[PDB]
Amino acid sequence: AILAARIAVSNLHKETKKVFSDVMEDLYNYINNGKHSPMVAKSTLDIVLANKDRLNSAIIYDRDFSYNYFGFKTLERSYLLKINGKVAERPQHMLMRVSVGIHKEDIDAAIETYNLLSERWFTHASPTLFNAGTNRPQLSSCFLLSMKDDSIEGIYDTLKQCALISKSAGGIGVAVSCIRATGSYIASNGLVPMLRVYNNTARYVDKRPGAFAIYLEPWHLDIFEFLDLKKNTGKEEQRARDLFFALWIPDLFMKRVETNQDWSLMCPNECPGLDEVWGEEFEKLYASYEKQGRVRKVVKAQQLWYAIIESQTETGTPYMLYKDSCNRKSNQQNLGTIKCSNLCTEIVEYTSKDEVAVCNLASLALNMYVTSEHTYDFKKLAEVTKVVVRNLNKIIDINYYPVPEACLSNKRHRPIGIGVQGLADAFILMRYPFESAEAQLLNKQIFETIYYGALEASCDLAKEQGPYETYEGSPVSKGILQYDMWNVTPTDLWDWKVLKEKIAKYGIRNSLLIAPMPTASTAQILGNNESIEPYTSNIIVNPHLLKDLTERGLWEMKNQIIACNGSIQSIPEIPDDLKQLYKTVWEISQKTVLKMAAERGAFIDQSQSLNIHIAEPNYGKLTSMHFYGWKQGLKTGMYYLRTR
Ligand SMILES: C[C@H](c1cccc2c1CCC2)[C@H](NS(=O)(=O)c1ccc(Cl)cc1C(N)=O)c1n[nH]c(=O)o1
Ligand SMILES: Cc1cn([C@H]2C[C@H](O)[C@@H](COP(=O)(O)OP(=O)(O)OP(=O)(O)O)O2)c(=O)[nH]c1=O
Ligand SMILES: [Mg+2]
Repeated sequence: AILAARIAVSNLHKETKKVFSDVMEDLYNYINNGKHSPMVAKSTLDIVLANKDRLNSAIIYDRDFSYNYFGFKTLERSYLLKINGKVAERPQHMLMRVSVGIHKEDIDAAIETYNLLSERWFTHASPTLFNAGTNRPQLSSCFLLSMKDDSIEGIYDTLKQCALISKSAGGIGVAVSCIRATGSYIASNGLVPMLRVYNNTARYVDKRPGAFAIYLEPWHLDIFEFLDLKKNTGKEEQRARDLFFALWIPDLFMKRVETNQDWSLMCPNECPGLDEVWGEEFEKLYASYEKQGRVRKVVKAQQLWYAIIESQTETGTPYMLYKDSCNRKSNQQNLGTIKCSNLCTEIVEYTSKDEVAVCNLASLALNMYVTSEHTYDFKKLAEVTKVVVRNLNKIIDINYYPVPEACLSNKRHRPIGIGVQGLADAFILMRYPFESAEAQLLNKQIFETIYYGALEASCDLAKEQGPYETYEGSPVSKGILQYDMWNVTPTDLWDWKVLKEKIAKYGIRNSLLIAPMPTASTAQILGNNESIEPYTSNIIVNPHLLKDLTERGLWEMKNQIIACNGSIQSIPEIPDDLKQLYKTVWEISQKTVLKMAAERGAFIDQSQSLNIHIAEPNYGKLTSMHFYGWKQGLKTGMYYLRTR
């Protein structure tokens, strides 16, 4: 497979022009019909030709050879622009296009970005990679919204918003608690038939079928029916299988589950405003409605708990979000109550009828900052973060917004989401088992570093461009950073005092900064394990384990690993230090996974797309897992449940 990739990359170089500007000209002048349909933007081309000598000479075509086989084949499929079904763009062409698309006339910045991207220190999000240096550059990854109104008018205005966004390659998170339930007066069919409309809309507007995550609060009267919608067994009229499901969960629910108290299901039209308040304020409003008997049904909290867990055991959903933790520990709390997260559970941004929140995303490749000394290069990590911040910050200003509420929101608050990939690789390269105390300090210190670098850059930008419009009155404005909100003290690695002085002086440019996304595609391209996830299995054979065994002349063996679905724990010849290092996710404590998410979480001002891998799950296991996560203060307690 090593040789296979070289052949493939070579073949592509043979079948492509070498000069970057020639490929940019071909792409612009592209003609179908016989209509001039440019595959790149006029502005970008005008700039590329104006700086063609420096831009064409900046590019290092040997870097195309760094891509592994499957990563390279992913690129050809989706990321390299095609003329007439044939690839015109080399990967380096695409990165420079991306680089110039973001940085425009600033050639020094564009080449700085080019070099960082082609050496794979970090990557931008797929939509950026697709559309940067193009007409209608939709570079932002996903979106969040609230139902406009509890009316056919608002419901259908929101459906159109979703259709327009989904057509322009956006994933969606949708808050739907404010919509009235089944059997309810109109001066109502309720939620399930409304969601069927959204479901068919996702199918209709792709090619990848539209990706809509539906967020419901567990007090909603339709909650039990919500939980059935993803089940592969039922009547077509009672189901919606192309949608994705999330619960937006108050502390009060979990408290009453824990104490085996009653739980009241309410109609939002009768019991308004529950999604516009959080914590104590919610608990007062909710209690007060119970005491007014504005309550459509009463169940044991534990009966709803069981149905939540039944649902997850069957489908792996719903996603578990902790509303109160999300709102309490958000720099956006000055804007009002946050009603949902997004498609991937990592983004925690404010929505209103006027505002559709946007996810501007990138990921740092944590593998790259380990030295041959087996030391982590935190300084370099922070330097690259600063660049990504400047890049994402520019993306807000150049992005083509599919609805104007997305534009108003992103410009008002300027949130970004910087993530990571290769966490499990960085541990392996430092010789630290994922669960080890050593991995645990490094986990902490990586995200401390990321958050520090991010803030510094965002502060530098605020010095230059002034603070974001809603900055005054946010927790950061009063000297409160994310770790403060968790009552955590950082390690001695970075000087926060110095940073907090700069922030107090100048402000910051971005309301939020950090959000570890799934990195499902880009991780594969770059040859790293996905996001913050443990090593999923040891089989191609894993390149670090392969290398380690080869070096010890312990490389039959590919076949025994296949025999055990990727474990090397049974195999007797492999020494115990390597076994610890290459435990698969199924041999790794999820309690420790959750603890590590919480520990990082103190330096994550958004949230994390945290999957949970339980091999043989049952009711108690999932109950323990959820309550542990919730009690740790996690914003996202679970993205997908994954099982063996
Ligand atoms: C469900 C349970 C669990 C998860 C999260 C929090 C808590 C628990 C039990 C107490 C609190 C979880 N059990 S488990 O998932 O079945 C499991 C146990 C040990 C190992 Cl090595 C692997 C696995 C696995 N991935 O499949 C767990 N992680 N750590 C632990 O002690 O139990
Ligand atoms: C008209 C109609 C509304 N609905 C739902 C959508 C909304 O959740 C809710 C309200 O729809 P509306 O369009 O607001 O109906 P309305 O204006 O008559 O009601 P009110 O004066 O009480 O506001 O009812 C249906 O499910 N089926 C229907 O045929
Ligand atoms: Mg109405």
